[PDB]
Amino acid sequence: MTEYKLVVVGAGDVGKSALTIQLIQNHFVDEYDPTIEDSYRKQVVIDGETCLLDILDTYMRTGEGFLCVFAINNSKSFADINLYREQIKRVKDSDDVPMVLVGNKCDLPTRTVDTKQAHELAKSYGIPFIETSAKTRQGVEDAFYTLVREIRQY
Ligand SMILES: Nc1nc2c(ncn2[C@@H]2O[C@H](COP(=O)(O)OP(=O)(O)NP(=O)(O)O)[C@@H](O)[C@H]2O)c(=O)[nH]1
Ligand SMILES: [Mg+2]
Repeated sequence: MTEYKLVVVGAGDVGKSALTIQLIQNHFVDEYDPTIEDSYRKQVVIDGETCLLDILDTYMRTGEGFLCVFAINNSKSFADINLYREQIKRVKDSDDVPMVLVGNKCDLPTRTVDTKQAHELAKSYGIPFIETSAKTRQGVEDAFYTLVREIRQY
């Protein structure tokens, strides 16, 4: 089965680890839980085609698709997205790389990132935007499956 090398990036504490651990282990994780592990591999079926997700929970040169994650309660994490995107562009030597913008922690009752700004940022990039919660599992499978679809269409 084809392997898809997925890389999860974004500012500190945005939920990169917790997004991946929710997908794999069906558990919302916090600081009292281990988030040391490098990579996670998981057999899935996406669009009736089996595949293996090889997920690196942050070298990036080999990655085939990237989740750029910010937290909707951390404006600086959203401002920093452009920095991660430019980093990925540099190491992949490409203006366009399979990539999904993830606004995580969408369970929280409050927020500091205007959602309309997130849609427009992603539109300027030409990439999907997905709102996720590692806590409730909202958007989690969609974020990763959407990235795989982006890679297949590259
Ligand atoms: N409410 C809420 N809290 C979340 C969500 N995702 C992560 N958190 C919380 O945010 C904190 C950071 O989570 P973590 O997964 O370690 O983020 P990280 O980006 O991997 N951090 P690091 O860059 O240091 O590895 C933890 O307390 C975690 O429980 C979410 O979707 N909703
Ligand atoms: Mg982490």
